[PDB]
Amino acid sequence: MGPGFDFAQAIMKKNTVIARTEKGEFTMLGVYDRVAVIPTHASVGEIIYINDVETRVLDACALRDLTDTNLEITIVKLDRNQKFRDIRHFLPRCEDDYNDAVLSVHTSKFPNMYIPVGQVTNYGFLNLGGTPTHRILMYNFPTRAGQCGGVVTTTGKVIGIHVGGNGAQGFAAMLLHSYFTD
Ligand SMILES: CNc1ccccc1S(C)(=O)=O
Repeated sequence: MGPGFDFAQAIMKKNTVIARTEKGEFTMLGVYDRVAVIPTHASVGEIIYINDVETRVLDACALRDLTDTNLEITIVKLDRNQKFRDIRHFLPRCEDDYNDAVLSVHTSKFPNMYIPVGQVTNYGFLNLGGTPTHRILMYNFPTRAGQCGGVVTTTGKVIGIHVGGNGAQGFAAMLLHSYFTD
């Protein structure tokens, strides 16, 4: 409807796949080459389904900060025959707050879904499903089940992936450029 939705759509149409694990269907953001991200609670194993195609997982790393605290991001390298468009230049370098974000989801259940979530706070610490978690972004939107892995963007930046909510607020794990240096 506006330039926020324009940038979100541009990311969704080229840099997302539908990922299916034994824990459900997730929006999955492809970042560069065959490297993608997904919430760690997706529990990626040796095989994952990508757009309903059986795909070998070449590597999967559940990220933690240097305090050894959960970040709720898993970086997956996929045995896919095609590279993602490289979007690492849209990732923030530092932890920050943002104005006017969009949460975008694409699954069987929620195709072509875009939500204007408004202001995004650097929330920091969250007890997420009982697990201490750092680098959390918060937005005042009542997100539900089905949105995990959704991409959080501003104009020009990809800032996070949706990992949970409390019925009133939604929570995203930060994406930082430093996670994807090769
Ligand atoms: C994904 N949530 C959803 C889905 C269908 C209808 C309404 C909603 S909402 C975000 O407005 O509570």
